[PDB]
Amino acid sequence: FSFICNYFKLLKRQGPGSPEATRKAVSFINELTDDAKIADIGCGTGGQTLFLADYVKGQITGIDLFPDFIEIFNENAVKANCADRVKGITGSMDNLPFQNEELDLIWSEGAIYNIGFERGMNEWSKYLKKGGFIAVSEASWFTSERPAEIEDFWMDAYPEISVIPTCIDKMERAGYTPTAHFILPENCWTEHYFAPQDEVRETFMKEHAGNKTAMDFMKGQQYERSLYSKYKDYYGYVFYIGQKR
Ligand SMILES: C[S@@+](CC[C@H](N)C(=O)[O-])C[C@H]1O[C@@H](n2cnc3c(N)ncnc32)[C@H](O)[C@@H]1O
Repeated sequence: FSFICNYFKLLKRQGPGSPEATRKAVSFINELTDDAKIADIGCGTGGQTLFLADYVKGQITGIDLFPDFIEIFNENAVKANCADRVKGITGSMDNLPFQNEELDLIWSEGAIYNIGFERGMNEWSKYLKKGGFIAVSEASWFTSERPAEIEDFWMDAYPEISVIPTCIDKMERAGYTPTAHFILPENCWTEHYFAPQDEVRETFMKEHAGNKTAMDFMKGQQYERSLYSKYKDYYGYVFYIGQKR
């Protein structure tokens, strides 16, 4: 996970999503005030953080591991006239710089997988006020059994990938009222995640054409689309919205 970041820092989104998905997740939380405190964990370049910026009031704080991403985050915050309430800082997902019950809303798209769904649900709770909301998108199964090929890919990539019923079950455990959940539209993958990867494929494939590692990675990125186009009926990203009791 080194040069890879120099690939993703180009893209406007490092994970599947769309302005519609973020906006729909927002429709399930309570209205916020300019004095609210928001946190987008695993924000990345901040592609979805800015969408969220137009959908809710409050001070948003994006947190990512890689400083190169955070660097672009603020770059965009300033180019959007909202550097005042939209600020990105480098940090970790398993050790957040938040006081207990300081946050009104915890956001996270295609990043919870880094520390485990259940673990994140419980560990992040601490930082949320009573009645506060948490909204995260996560890859999940849509059926009870799927094809071998696709099953392998995930069980190896992310072992905690479970069916939707199981995730919601983990939400109650962590003390969350399972407000809602919805599968992410197919365009979130193809239009907003894959299609943009073609805009920067050639410029890239040139700089690393002779590198074995870089090639196996590129083939990996192309293998994901192949898998999605072939098993878009068995898995995908699911948005989970809950309210801390
Ligand atoms: C799939 S990307 C999604 C980025 C952004 N949420 C989006 O949807 O466009 C995963 C993000 O999690 C970040 N990340 C990985 N490990 C992390 C950690 N330990 N703490 C915080 N962020 C982390 C990665 O750097 C990356 O920005």
